[PDB]
Amino acid sequence: DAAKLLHRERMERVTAFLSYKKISPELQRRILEYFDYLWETRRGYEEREVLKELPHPLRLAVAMEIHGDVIEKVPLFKGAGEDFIRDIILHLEPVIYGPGEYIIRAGELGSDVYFINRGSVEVLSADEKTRYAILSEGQFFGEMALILRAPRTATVRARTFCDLYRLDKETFDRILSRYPEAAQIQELAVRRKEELE
Amino acid sequence: DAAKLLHRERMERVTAFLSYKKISPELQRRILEYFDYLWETRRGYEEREVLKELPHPLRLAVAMEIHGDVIEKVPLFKGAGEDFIRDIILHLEPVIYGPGEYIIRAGELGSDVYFINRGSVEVLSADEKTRYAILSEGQFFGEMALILRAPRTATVRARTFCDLYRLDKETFDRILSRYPEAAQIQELAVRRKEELE
Amino acid sequence: DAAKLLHRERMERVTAFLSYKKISPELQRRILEYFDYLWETRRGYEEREVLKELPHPLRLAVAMEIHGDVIEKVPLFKGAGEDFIRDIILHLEPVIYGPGEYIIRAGELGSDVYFINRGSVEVLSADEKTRYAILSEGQFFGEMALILRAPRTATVRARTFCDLYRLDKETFDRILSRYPEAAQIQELAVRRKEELE
Amino acid sequence: DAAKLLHRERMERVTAFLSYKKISPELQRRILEYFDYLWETRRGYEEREVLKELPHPLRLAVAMEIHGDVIEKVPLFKGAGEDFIRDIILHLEPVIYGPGEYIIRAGELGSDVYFINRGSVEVLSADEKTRYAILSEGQFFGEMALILRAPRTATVRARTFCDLYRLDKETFDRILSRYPEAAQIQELAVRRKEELE
Ligand SMILES: Nc1ncnc2c1ncn2[C@@H]1O[C@@H]2COP(=O)(O)O[C@H]2[C@H]1O
Ligand SMILES: Nc1ncnc2c1ncn2[C@@H]1O[C@@H]2COP(=O)(O)O[C@H]2[C@H]1O
Ligand SMILES: Nc1ncnc2c1ncn2[C@@H]1O[C@@H]2COP(=O)(O)O[C@H]2[C@H]1O
Ligand SMILES: Nc1ncnc2c1ncn2[C@@H]1O[C@@H]2COP(=O)(O)O[C@H]2[C@H]1O
Repeated sequence: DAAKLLHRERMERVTAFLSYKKISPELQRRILEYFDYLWETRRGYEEREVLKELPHPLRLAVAMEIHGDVIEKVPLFKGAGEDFIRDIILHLEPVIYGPGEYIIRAGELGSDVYFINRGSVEVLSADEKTRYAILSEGQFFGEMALILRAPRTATVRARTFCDLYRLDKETFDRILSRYPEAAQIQELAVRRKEELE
Repeated sequence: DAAKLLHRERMERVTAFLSYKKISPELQRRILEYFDYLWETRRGYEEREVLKELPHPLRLAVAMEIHGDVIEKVPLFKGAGEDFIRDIILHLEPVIYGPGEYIIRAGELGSDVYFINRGSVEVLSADEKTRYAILSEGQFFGEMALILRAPRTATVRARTFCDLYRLDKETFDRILSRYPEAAQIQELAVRRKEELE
Repeated sequence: DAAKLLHRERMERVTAFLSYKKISPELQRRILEYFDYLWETRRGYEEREVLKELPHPLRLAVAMEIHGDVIEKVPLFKGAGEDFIRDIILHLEPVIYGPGEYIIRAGELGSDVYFINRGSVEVLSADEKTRYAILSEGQFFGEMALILRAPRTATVRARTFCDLYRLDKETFDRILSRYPEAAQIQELAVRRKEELE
Repeated sequence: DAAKLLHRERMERVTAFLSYKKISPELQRRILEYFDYLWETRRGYEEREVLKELPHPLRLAVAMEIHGDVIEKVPLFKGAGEDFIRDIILHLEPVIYGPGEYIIRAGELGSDVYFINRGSVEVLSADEKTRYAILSEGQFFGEMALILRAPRTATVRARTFCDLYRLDKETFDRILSRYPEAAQIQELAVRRKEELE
């Protein structure tokens, strides 16, 4: 288990540096709990570095197996066929957020869409006084900024540690075009736009 | 033979990770047979990394010797002279496909052209019910999308393990311009377009 | 303290090379004093490399703590709120200059703005006969080239070793737009433009 | 002298690979003599890697000292002042050619200009039947393609091992603009254009 050692090693570097920079213990704690969640959910492997010298059609086969969980637990990504999956599975970037961390701020102009695989997030207004929803596994958000061609309509914060998949606006728009049910999503963006005014 | 050890080492990393990600044995097997074909055809060397700090005119001399096999076994790349070779030999990127793997899908908009050095590939239709050809060493494909200014006219799958050379659309168009026999290829793209309708 | 060893190691490489290239002792001395200031002010850590695999919202939290000193000692960056900080704190690049080194030359077309955290700099004319100011901790310069849409109005040299933060023109213009007090700065650029003619 | 060992090490990798790829002994020999010239002229240091983490104004001071030889031995780069040097010294990229190697081919569209620091080169016509000149230390070539806004007017081959400095077209055009004597060069491009027809 030099992995576990390497893991605890490749964080004391950060830890030593941050101790030297005299950061607060609250922040320091957030760093540690991240690295713990990082270890327990990924076991020291780095999907990028380990799969880099793989040919594209193998990178594609691995992705459909190891990142299939997202695709099976999104209840409108069935009847979609393996062609739709094919164009999307390599453009799902896994990102990790911690509890309290902002993923989207309302007014922003991003168009990236996030698919939740683990954890739960808050959908809030600008003043953060209103909680429009709680989204979790098999759900997604950040889809409205493109369908409605509008800025981000709401703020999204993490409640827990979240395993998310980020989809770039470019891949997103290409999907809607080439794969119209792109309208059950649009029929979801609307009902959210409705319950927002 | 730390090379052979390094080789078997720089794959157990992938193997351990994929075992942990709980991939299927069929996929796992495809990974292993790739790395075996990779070892036997390349012996652990990485042409990119080993030749990187070489000056351009040496990179050019090595390429004509070690990637000459392609150029000698393509029976319309003779009478082409060493000037035509010169502008093409560094833009032939070696890629590896496995049996069953799609290289080109019909309808796609790529313009990259592939030259076969080893193995054999299938030329299929969209429904894959029709097999227009079997191409192997000294043959090439993906040339029609540019000459005809059309999308990919057919699907190309590997039958075996294939050593291919990818040529970018940019280098391809520049070649046709500056080196017209660019027409025996065009007279090949036509006869294929004919036997396709 | 292999750090201190590594540090003294990762400079003898430069030192050996420069000794071999037969550089002057004055220059050689400037190299050594830089590496000393580099060690004493940073203790061998490399903020880029150590924080690279951190998620964005953590990179953001660390930055506000460890690069907060700049933001607290700039007496017009209060009442600015944590939203203004948020969009700026990751676009402050720390750079080091040595005594005598030119940071800005008049006539140049850069728009980057520099915020001083440590040390002192000279504001000079083209002929360098005139010293318009001495700027130090909590002050900044290079702001006039954008507000006035003019080339650099003056030459800026370091008097001492300076810890500066560079802000790109792109982030700078975005700040002025979205955060108008952008006018107490403009009311500072003017009074400098006045006392310059 | 692990340097000399590292040097002989970081070439047997190339040597082993090329032996395995079954290259010709003539080519193999050209590789060895390059690496020898590389060792004797650079002693295993890599100016890029060794100076990378240096601040710009130090990279600038070192360059004027270690790459000053070029600037002092070009007899029309005096009376040029340290401002002209300043904008050029970091845009001189050192490249190495071997005897027989083409640096420029006539008809080509490059605009890069080469300054000779060591060795000698041939200026030839397309048919290579004519030798317009022999250029060596303190001389330069490739300047006519930009001044005359024409393609390369002649072929340039190395006679010996040459230490050259490459200047990009972008830096070149900027120099001519901001530093007109840009005309003693133009008065050199003309006399060459004359003695060429
Ligand atoms: N009523 C709602 N219920 C659930 N999610 C919502 C609601 N309103 C907005 N959102 C999500 O909040 C997101 C903020 O960014 P977008 O506008 O790109 O996309 C928005 C939706 O994904
Ligand atoms: N009848 C055919 N015989 C052989 N190869 C073919 C035939 N039809 C199409 N192809 C190849 O299939 C390729 C699919 O992509 P392209 O259109 O770029 O180029 C096409 C040809 O190279
Ligand atoms: N009178 C002055 N007092 C202080 N700083 C000055 C004065 N004049 C010019 N400067 C600084 O010199 C800088 C040179 O570059 P800029 O024009 O971008 O911005 C200018 C100001 O920051
Ligand atoms: N008569 C000549 N004497 C010396 N150098 C020459 C002569 N003719 C051409 N050259 C060099 O050959 C070069 C080929 O490329 P360029 O046109 O950019 O610039 C040209 C000159 O530098």
